[PDB]
Amino acid sequence: KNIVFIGESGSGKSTLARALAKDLDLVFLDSDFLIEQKFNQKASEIWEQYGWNFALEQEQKMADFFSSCEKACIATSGSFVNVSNLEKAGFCIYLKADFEYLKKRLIKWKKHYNETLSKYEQKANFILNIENKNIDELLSEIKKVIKLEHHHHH
Amino acid sequence: SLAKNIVFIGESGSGKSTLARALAKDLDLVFLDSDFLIEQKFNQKASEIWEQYGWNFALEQEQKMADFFSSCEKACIATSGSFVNVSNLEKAGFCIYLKADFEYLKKRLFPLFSDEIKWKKHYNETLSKYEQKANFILNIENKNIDELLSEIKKVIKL
Ligand SMILES: [Cl-]
Repeated sequence: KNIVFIGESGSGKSTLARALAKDLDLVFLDSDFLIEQKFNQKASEIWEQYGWNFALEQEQKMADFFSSCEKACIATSGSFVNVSNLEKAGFCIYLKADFEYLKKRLIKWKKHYNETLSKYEQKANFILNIENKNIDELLSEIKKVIKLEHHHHH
Repeated sequence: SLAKNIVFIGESGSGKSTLARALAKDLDLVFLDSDFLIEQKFNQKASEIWEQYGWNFALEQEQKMADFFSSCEKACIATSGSFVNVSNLEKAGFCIYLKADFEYLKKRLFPLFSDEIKWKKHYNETLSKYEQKANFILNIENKNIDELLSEIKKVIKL
């Protein structure tokens, strides 16, 4: 019983998760924030100091942590998609947009983006096309989807 | 055991945030700081929330945070100064009470005589609650972080 936002950098996961957490009265968890608070260091500095393997392990620990808790609204990192069984974090909302759209709101990245699109679509409980929508439109659509979930029945 | 988390409890000034973060790094656990989590949710200092919503809403937010701690696992948790008043706080995990006397905490910082008696009274009362709920009681007075981490690590192992 978590709401879990997944998608690529630039998709607005942090902004949406926070607002929704406040509206639905849930615990707001931001993956990058939690990692940075633990290490007292920016995420990129963590990656550079400890190596990609350590960094990925931290991402996995965050994913496992998300799968353990309840009543949270979670913004996941750009690495979440690659962890083991990421759909177990809760009800997943994929914030979908094309590469050019995401790029403007922020190479190897394109490679990552191309190969990861299918994983997001598979893990999503709900796919939300975010292009050209303001925050209130997005929140409205998400709140409807959550109400539909909690209507069946519960 | 079946304790899911390490939970630091005690008054403000007892060093819960610093020790929980340090231990989280050393034992490779998730670091959760109650006040940080509340502030990132409302984008407001935890104090300003007391003023905008009811004191009852604030206690409700503190209770929801406690529920959350009781739900998760493999975290190292710095609880707030209100945590001791929540219900079923033992469900949060292995509780470590960071103990210090009033005089000491006053150093690690109520302009009126009356306000200080009130504060001391409050302190005295919560003292028995902390020592009640603690799985390990750690006096922090005049001890540096490496000494505190060493004592905690030993206790965890046992
Ligand atoms: Cl503190």
